[PDB]
Amino acid sequence: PELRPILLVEDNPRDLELTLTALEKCQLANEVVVARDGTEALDYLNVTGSYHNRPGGDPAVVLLDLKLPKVDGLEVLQTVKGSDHLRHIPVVMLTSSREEQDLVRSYELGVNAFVVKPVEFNQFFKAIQDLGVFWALLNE
Amino acid sequence: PELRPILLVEDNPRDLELTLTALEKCQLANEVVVARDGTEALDYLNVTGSYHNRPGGDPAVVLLDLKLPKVDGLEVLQTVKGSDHLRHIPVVMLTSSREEQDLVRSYELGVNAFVVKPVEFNQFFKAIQDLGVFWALLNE
Ligand SMILES: [Mg+2]
Ligand SMILES: [Mg+2]
Repeated sequence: PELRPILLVEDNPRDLELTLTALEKCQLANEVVVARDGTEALDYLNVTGSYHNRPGGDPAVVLLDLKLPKVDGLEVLQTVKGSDHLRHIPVVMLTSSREEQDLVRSYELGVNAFVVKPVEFNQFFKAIQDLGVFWALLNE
Repeated sequence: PELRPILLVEDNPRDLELTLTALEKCQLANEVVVARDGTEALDYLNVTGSYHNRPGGDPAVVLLDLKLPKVDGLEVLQTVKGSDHLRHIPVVMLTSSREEQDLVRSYELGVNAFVVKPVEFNQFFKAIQDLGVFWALLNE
């Protein structure tokens, strides 16, 4: 079967570069698609805006930075979680502090996967584990 | 592409069960094939003994318990590393103590991946990382 993309949603240019590098350097094979705000993220997930008739399919996981312009990360989260056609898509929240996580947990949106930036593979894989996502070793 | 099997080489019945359970519980998709001593391991890798004309292909990784009867783990390691047709296969050494690792490192066999038993996913994934093995998230 074909690998599905990772959706990385991130507004900070440096956080973007760091996370992309971390994912590459841990030899994750899935291609990463980048959204820079909540608008871009939801357009991707719903195959519209710039992404109309894009290579369809849901991402393997969404890495969702919490604070975004235009449409906030929490909004993206609420829309994925509250939508019938999206709620199955696994979401890892990216935050700058552990305390931002406490706030997110208070919203009771059933998020169990968090990574505190900078993203590194130990915390990333733990989030994968927290999500119950299946993973595989490749021979390539 | 088809996923390749994990080869787990383990003589202790309880260590076998624990490791199998850990691999299942971290949602690793690759099937696990079990060898119980160095003889069984090398037969598998060379597609002979019980494994003649088996579904061919090299494993994605070999998880190799260090002490085995008949043919010792170190022997299996030396044979994989010193053989032209096997040396590309990634090997994680399983040990009972960190000190067993120091001995293995003294043999200068280019092993960078170790897990101390009981196997758990954090140490397992770190070994995957130490080996430079590619990995993927599945949608299943
Ligand atoms: Mg942000
Ligand atoms: Mg043993």
